[PDB]
Amino acid sequence: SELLVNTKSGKVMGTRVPVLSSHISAFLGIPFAEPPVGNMRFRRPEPKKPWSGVWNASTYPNNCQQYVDEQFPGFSGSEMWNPNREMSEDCLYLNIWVPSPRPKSTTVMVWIYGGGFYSGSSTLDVYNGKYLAYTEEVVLVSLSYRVGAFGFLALHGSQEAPGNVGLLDQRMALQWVHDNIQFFGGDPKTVTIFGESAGGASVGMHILSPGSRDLFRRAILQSGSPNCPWASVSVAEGRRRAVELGRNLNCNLNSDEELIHCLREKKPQELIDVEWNVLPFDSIFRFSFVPVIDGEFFPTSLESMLNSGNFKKTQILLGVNKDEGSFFLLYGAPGFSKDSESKISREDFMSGVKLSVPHANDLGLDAVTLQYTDWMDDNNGIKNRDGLDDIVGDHNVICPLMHFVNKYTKFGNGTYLYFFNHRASNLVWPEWMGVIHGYEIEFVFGLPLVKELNYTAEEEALSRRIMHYWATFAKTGNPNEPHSQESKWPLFTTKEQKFIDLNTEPMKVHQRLRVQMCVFWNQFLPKLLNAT
Amino acid sequence: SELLVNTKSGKVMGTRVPVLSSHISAFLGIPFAEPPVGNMRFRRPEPKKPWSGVWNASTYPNNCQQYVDEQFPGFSGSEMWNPNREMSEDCLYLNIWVPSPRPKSTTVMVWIYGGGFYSGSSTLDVYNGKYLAYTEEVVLVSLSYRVGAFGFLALHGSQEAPGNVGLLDQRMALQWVHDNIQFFGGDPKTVTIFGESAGGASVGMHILSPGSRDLFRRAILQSGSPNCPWASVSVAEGRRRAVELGRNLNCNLNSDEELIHCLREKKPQELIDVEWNVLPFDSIFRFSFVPVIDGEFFPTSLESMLNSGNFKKTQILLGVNKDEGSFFLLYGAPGFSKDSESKISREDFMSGVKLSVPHANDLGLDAVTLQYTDWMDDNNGIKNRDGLDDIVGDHNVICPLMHFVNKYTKFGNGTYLYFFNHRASNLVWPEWMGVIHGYEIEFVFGLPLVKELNYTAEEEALSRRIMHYWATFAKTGNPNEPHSQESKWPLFTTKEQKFIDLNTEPMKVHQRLRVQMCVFWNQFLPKLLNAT
Ligand SMILES: *[C@@H]1O[C@H](CO)[C@@H](O[C@@H]2O[C@H](CO)[C@@H](O[C@@H]3O[C@H](CO)[C@@H](O)[C@H](O[C@H]4O[C@H](CO)[C@@H](O)[C@H](O)[C@@H]4O[C@H]4O[C@H](CO)[C@@H](O)[C@H](O)[C@@H]4O)[C@@H]3O)[C@H](O)[C@H]2NC(C)=O)[C@H](O)[C@H]1NC(C)=O
Ligand SMILES: *[C@@H]1O[C@H](CO)[C@@H](O[C@@H]2O[C@H](CO)[C@@H](O[C@@H]3O[C@H](CO)[C@@H](O)[C@H](O[C@H]4O[C@H](CO)[C@@H](O)[C@H](O)[C@@H]4O[C@H]4O[C@H](CO)[C@@H](O)[C@H](O)[C@@H]4O)[C@@H]3O)[C@H](O)[C@H]2NC(C)=O)[C@H](O)[C@H]1NC(C)=O
Ligand SMILES: *[C@@H]1O[C@H](CO[C@@H]2O[C@@H](C)[C@@H](O)[C@@H](O)[C@@H]2O)[C@@H](O)[C@H](O)[C@H]1NC(C)=O
Ligand SMILES: *[C@@H]1O[C@H](CO[C@@H]2O[C@@H](C)[C@@H](O)[C@@H](O)[C@@H]2O)[C@@H](O)[C@H](O)[C@H]1NC(C)=O
Ligand SMILES: CN(C)c1ccc2nc3ccc(N(C)C)cc3[s+]c2c1
Ligand SMILES: CN(C)c1ccc2nc3ccc(N(C)C)cc3[s+]c2c1
Ligand SMILES: *[C@@H]1O[C@H](CO)[C@@H](O)[C@H](O)[C@H]1NC(C)=O
Ligand SMILES: *[C@@H]1O[C@H](CO)[C@@H](O)[C@H](O)[C@H]1NC(C)=O
Repeated sequence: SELLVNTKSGKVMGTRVPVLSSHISAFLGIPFAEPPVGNMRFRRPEPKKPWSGVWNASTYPNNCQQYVDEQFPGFSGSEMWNPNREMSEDCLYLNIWVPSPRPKSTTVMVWIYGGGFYSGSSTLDVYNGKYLAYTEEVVLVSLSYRVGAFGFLALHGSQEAPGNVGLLDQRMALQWVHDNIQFFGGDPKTVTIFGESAGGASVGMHILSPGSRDLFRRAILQSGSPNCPWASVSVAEGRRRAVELGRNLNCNLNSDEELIHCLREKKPQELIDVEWNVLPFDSIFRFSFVPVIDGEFFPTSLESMLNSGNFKKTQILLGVNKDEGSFFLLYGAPGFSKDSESKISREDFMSGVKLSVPHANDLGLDAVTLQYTDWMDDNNGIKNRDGLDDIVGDHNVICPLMHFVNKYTKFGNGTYLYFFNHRASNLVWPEWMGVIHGYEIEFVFGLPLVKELNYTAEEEALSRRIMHYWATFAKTGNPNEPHSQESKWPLFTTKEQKFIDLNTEPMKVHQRLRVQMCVFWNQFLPKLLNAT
Repeated sequence: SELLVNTKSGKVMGTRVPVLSSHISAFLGIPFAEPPVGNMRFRRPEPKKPWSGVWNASTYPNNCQQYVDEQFPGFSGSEMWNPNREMSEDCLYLNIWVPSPRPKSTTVMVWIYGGGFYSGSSTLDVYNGKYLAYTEEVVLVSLSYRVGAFGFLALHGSQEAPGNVGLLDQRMALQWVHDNIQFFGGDPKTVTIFGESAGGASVGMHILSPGSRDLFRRAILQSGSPNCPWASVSVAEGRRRAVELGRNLNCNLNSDEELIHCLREKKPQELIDVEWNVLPFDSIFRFSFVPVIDGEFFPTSLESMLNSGNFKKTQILLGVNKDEGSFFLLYGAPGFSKDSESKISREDFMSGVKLSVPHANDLGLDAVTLQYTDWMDDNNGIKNRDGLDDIVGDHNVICPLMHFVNKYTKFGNGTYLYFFNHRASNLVWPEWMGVIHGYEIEFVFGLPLVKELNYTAEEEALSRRIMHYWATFAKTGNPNEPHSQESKWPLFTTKEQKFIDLNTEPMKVHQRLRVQMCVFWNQFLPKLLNAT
């Protein structure tokens, strides 16, 4: 039977699922680790103990414990990112979508979800890998990993809560794929990791981390890169926050053993209820428990690794969206609302700048303000609104990724860069939010192919282009098909720095994605803050 | 006889001069002070001792001792600014152009020449006041004043070389006008001072200085304002340079008396030969001996006076040219030449920035560079060239004048602002130099009316518009004639900040002349350098 597969861990039984009036195999909720429960909370994951008999892999697994957004109850734009399954600490599972008939040795793609390291699920509608598996004839894997304190509490020097264990979850899932995907028709030699937001940052972190480098061939990073300021913290910072969490729960702080014991006795929701209280600044686009720069997962600082060329050298494909900042301004910045144009006053602009750049001294704030203010028309609410959007997106996503790109490309074996700037015809969010952080994903997973979802024909076409790029790149290291009459997506070179717009218009090629602003964020401002 | 005039100092005999095939009276080389010679070098000027008999005022007076530009021997563009008469320490004279027949009580305009406080002459072709006197029916006066060490050596606390004596020359000439111009048909109640470059800065300095305020009604400032960074120095800086001059001439430095005695024994040319050696920085658009902020001529710092409203409250008319920087880059900055396009490399750009902003620390240089570099195309020589031009003009002229304007306008009785951006059809300088510092003057003095000088008809018309503006403003406080079908040159208000282009195209009105760049120069950069 096509739905029965013997892996080194035991037999698994999947399910036949429909897709675009055809069918493929699906194996949902396969365990790649022991459940990290009780005295294993905060610890590194252990490999799943093999099982006899058949694992029922016909339903999605539980989602990991996490914050649940209830800002807009019942609003699809908001709810589409929340857990659709029940939450559990027992959550280290992966899902596999296999074509039918089963292939022998084909290209593998492994999805790492986003959610700012505090949230995320392998099981969301928007990450249903059947469309991609079916259309591009690839084995699509989506892994899971612990988020929040559960995955990233970091008391360095201790083995009970070392930090980064969420990233170790990810790696173990990749180990399992390396070891077992051949039984699903996957080719372990040709595995591509891809992710968005924290998943994109995670992808870049597996490129950097020596322990992870050998378990994949290529990488795709979507609106995330390992050097993003929200994506990691020093071990001293991990320590401060870990203790501050403990302090918020009236824990005994006299030692690491006593603090961890206290944090382990708690019900998960008691940790989630105060998670956000530990941030050291009044900020946006910052999350409480993120990867620590521990000297283990990362031999040295991210920046020195990028300079030295200390990272996996292969092909990468990556890019960003037109309006990466808007989501975070809506939630955290005064002046912004879901149901208004959100024209921003003088006062709310200054507030939003402080919030966007929490380490910036008075002078740093003047510098940002000077960069993003139209002085001809400096009290226009639309320009103020759009300026903050750009500030947040440039600082947190675009300019960090552009630094990564310029650094990686000096040593890598091929880079392809995109700017996704199509606003979906069916987008539930207001127009001022633009091309939103996260909303390229639905195109990458083929949702525009499903006709009851209400996308345009031009949008179906765009999704097909994108899926084919992604797949063809996973397979060959180049998103272009050798013959196509369609114009070539050019390589990104240090010298010419070419990228493409991804939208419904015929492909236009550009150069130097946001150089001026990114010179400010990457070179000038840091140096400004260092001199003060 | 129309050419004989009794003044409180004695009778003077002028000359009938031709002008646009008509004639008017001219009184050239009238003394307003004692010759500041011998033991009076560096001292405040004394009033001219009255004389019996007739003063022959039929020829131009000597020019004051000064540096002579010989960068381009015989080049009219260069030579037009050098002394056309013999140089002498005996140089405190003024010239008067009177209409014919003599008026009874008409509007007076008093020209204060530029030259960076190190040079200048009342007697240059380009400042021939006959065209203006004749066309607008005004009494036109041009004064003179000591430049260089001779006029601005500043050993504060001593009375032999107090500093600012050049400005006292200017004031005494204005005293003389106040006292005696009625005899020439001038109205002392309606005297307008106007000047360019250091003359414009001088005009603004007489607005600020209590001792000068009562001697004029209105003011025009052309490409100069009192707060320009090149226009003044602290008393400690005046002292350092004075001593450094002395040191360059092997003078005894044991005291002020001994140093001054040494400097007084020298032939003037020995002081001029080393004048430039005393600048404390490798710089451009900086001059050795300029007005000191002495607490006497200026009761307090320029900035606090502007804030408090401590200045004469009246009408002002002022503005700047499109390309104020080019002249100085040609002379001082590597890469720039008279006979090339002067496309500027990476290296020469960085050099020019250092030269343009001599007090700027490393970070200050990055900040300027970030502001003026097109990062899309950052190795284009034309953009590099044009960027430096803008840097120099914005920093030294436009942005200082815009600060003055915004500050003055809060307390003043009417401001009118212009941007002169017409390049003369007959300009001898190369095209890359643009609309050059100083080249609006010929329009203000009516040279486009003289047909053998080779200006266009459109240029004659522009000169007539400008002369009429200048005169009509001198007369009424408003450059607009009440009835004219021609569009009104609007008032500059704090709120709307309107100005006009001055060129051959039909008048267009604009707002906020270079806000963005001037926010950088006036607010951000200073604050940056203060925090470091
Ligand atoms: C593709 O396009 C189509 C057509 O353009 C989209 O159709 C939209 O879908 C909505 C429903 O999703 C539909 O409008 C509904 O009509 C029903 C009957 O006429 C209404 O009963 C219903 O209202 C309920 O939901 C609202 C909350 O969202 C409430 O405001 C309202 O009070 C109703 O809520 C009730 O719910 C509880 C529990 O069931 C009940 O006990 C109470 O009575 C309570 O009041 C909807 O208005 C329209 O046809 C379309 N509307 C819009 C705005 O587009 C289709 O959805 C698209 N496909 C996709 C996938 O998006
Ligand atoms: C208005 O427009 C008109 C017409 O368009 C302008 O006319 C220009 O004027 C110049 C002269 O100014 C004239 O060209 C001259 O022609 C003479 C005879 O043909 C030449 O002898 C003369 O050359 C001398 O000057 C040059 C230096 O500038 C030298 O390169 C050259 O070697 C000559 O120099 C000599 O000088 C010494 C001393 O006298 C002598 O002993 C030596 O022999 C020595 O060699 C000129 O070329 C042209 O008609 C026009 N040229 C240009 C470039 O425009 C008119 O000038 C305009 N009016 C105004 C006010 O600008
Ligand atoms: C495999 O499981 C299918 C659905 O499983 C459902 O969820 C799991 C967690 C259990 O609670 C189960 O009882 C639920 O039905 C079944 O429909 C299917 O019959 C199962 N097949 C086999 C061979 O075990
Ligand atoms: C007035 O002066 C005219 C020109 O003066 C000339 O320059 C002065 C400095 C003397 O050097 C003089 O000798 C020169 O001629 C004379 O042409 C004119 O005749 C003089 N007129 C009177 C009435 O004195
Ligand atoms: C409860 N608190 C303090 C916070 C603070 C910041 C936040 N930022 C977000 C950013 C994006 C997002 N998406 C669903 C895209 C959801 C959230 S939820 C959220 C909740
Ligand atoms: C001899 N040295 C050291 C210098 C230094 C700087 C200078 N700057 C100028 C600027 C403008 C100008 N004009 C005639 C407009 C002439 C000069 S001359 C000059 C001479
Ligand atoms: C990638 O590597 C191969 C050989 O290792 C080389 O020949 C090829 O040109 C490289 N391509 C790029 C874009 O670096
Ligand atoms: C100038 O002052 C007069 C009275 O002193 C006043 O009425 C007039 O409106 C003022 N104009 C401006 C532009 O300030």
